[PDB]
Amino acid sequence: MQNLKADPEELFTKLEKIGKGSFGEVFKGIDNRTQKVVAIKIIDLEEAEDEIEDIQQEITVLSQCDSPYVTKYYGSYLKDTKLWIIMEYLGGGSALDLLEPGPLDETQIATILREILKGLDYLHSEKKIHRDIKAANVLLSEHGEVKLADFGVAGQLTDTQIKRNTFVGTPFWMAPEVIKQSAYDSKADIWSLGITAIELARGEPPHSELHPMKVLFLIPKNNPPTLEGNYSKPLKEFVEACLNKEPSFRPTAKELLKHKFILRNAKKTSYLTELIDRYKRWKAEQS
Ligand SMILES: CCN(CC)CCNC(=O)c1c(C)[nH]c(/C=C2\C(=O)Nc3ccc(F)cc32)c1C
Ligand SMILES: [Cl-]
Ligand SMILES: [Cl-]
Repeated sequence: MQNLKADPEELFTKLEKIGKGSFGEVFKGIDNRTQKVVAIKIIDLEEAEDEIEDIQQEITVLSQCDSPYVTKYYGSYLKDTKLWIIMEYLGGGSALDLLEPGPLDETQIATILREILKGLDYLHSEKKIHRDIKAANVLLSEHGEVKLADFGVAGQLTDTQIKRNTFVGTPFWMAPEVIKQSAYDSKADIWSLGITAIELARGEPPHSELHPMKVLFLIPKNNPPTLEGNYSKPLKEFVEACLNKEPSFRPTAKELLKHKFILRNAKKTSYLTELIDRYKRWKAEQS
């Protein structure tokens, strides 16, 4: 909090609400010095209560990241009972949004996975673990650039704490060692990435129609999910590689960036604008 700032409205204009809202609400905004659009997450501190140390964690993590693959951080500003967390505006919405009109093709899947993997590689090299990897936290610019967002439950490894054990994340995407609250590390993100790959290919993660508390016992109990259906062998093998019950048998993000599925199928991020346009057309017609 030592770089906390004040009087945000002298540097930024707050515009309309655009969504939720991990810990608050997100507003569109303007940087009055550049006229670039920004996203402003606003947190009511007097009702914050329980989530206060998660809010603190998010700011800390964001302030420590400097990557094209992680939502850029402008700063946090105190205004009365409100905290403004000002971040990169990403006008293409989330990968989850972009799934709504229908299936992706494997070029789009590989392209999105590649950029997620670059983000994971960065975070894991900084001894950070995202711990909530899913399509909803993968955000895109209007021209298709891809970044990881929402660091409210991110973990930080240090020389004296080489593993985490906190029960956090979203049950469908959680690694088994996380559910068991075993000592875990960045390999937990690699499991979540595997589930996210299935989500991008099928539209939804495994068990998506069950109550989340059910999957809390299903995920450790069952064999790992596999990608079923008519998908290329490398995509299926990519998923299988990620979804190993034994975390040390999962590849690193660096290694997955050299996986045949990624190399054969990933193309320019700018082609993802086709997906953004598909969503805009679809949303405009939606009754
Ligand atoms: C047409 C509207 N759709 C539903 C009705 C899409 C709704 N969603 C939208 O409009 C939307 C857009 C275009 N950006 C954001 C949020 C963020 C953004 O830009 N950078 C961030 C960095 C961090 C973070 F935590 C959130 C954001 C939303 C909710
Ligand atoms: Cl944008
Ligand atoms: Cl098993």
